[PDB]
Amino acid sequence: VQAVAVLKGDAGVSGVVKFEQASESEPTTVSYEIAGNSPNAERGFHIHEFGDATNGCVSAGPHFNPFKKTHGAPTDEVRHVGDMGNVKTDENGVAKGSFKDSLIKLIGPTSVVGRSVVIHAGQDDLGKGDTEESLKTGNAGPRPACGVIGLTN
Amino acid sequence: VQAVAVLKGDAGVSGVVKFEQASESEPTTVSYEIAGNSPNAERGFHIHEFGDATNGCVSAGPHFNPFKKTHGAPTDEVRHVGDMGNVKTDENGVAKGSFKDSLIKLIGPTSVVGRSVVIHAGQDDLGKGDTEESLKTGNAGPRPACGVIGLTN
Ligand SMILES: [Cu+]
Ligand SMILES: [Cu+]
Ligand SMILES: [Zn+2]
Ligand SMILES: [Zn+2]
Repeated sequence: VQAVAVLKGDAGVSGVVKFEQASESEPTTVSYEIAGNSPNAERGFHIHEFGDATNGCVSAGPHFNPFKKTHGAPTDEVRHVGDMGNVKTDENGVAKGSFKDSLIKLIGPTSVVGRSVVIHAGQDDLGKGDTEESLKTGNAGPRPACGVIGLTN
Repeated sequence: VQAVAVLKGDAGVSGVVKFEQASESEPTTVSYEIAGNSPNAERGFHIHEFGDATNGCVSAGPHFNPFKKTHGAPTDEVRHVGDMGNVKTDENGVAKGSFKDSLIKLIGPTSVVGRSVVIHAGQDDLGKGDTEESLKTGNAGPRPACGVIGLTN
């Protein structure tokens, strides 16, 4: 199965995020290319609950968290399913890369198809900040761009 | 279950299409409000296969047709699952309305979540034109606006 989200906004940030998962048990490969970010920075990157774009990136809702855990890093045992950590931007403000994740799925009851990908204007503290907020959003800040995850071939 | 698609394009057409289905067996209620169309006209309205917006509305692909039937009207027994017929625009070029459909579903193997809604620049001939094209696209023409169907609450 393949899916794709086109990130759009009014802040100069835009990009494309691709997802690929063969079977439900296999890890999903996430590949992204995002431009217009601050250069040489780390930016919060997550899958939010709703694929609702009626109110910009606001209507995307909170981080996808069907298991009701706290916010963490992708490598943490305790994390939201949608937690993809920070992407690093280069000297030209481009974030490009890929990774495999075992919690994010395109198949099954926790499928992210129809939900949203959100790139933030700030750095995700990975739930390590000493604030209640750190455990909810990672203090990643505003949402300059987002897109609904759709099916593709 | 509720889903929504925000129709965007570069042609001045934009809108919102909402979907609601309680259980898989129940009809899905489709409500729409689309502006910027030609006034007092009929415009093709369908669910296309892919929720891929990487190449405008082009990457949405063909009409969603898992059962491999020919193009028809929503009331035809032989139609594509994604065939929603024509929407009528008023004197101000606004198409607003709602209907219930039993082939379009948000639940199950034929779910349209993650696919696209496309509003056309032309009238759908409902598969009644005497052309091979009539049986594939209804000769509805260009795709001024489209959106990926995402989950909402
Ligand atoms: Cu986020
Ligand atoms: Cu169409
Ligand atoms: Zn989180
Ligand atoms: Zn059709």
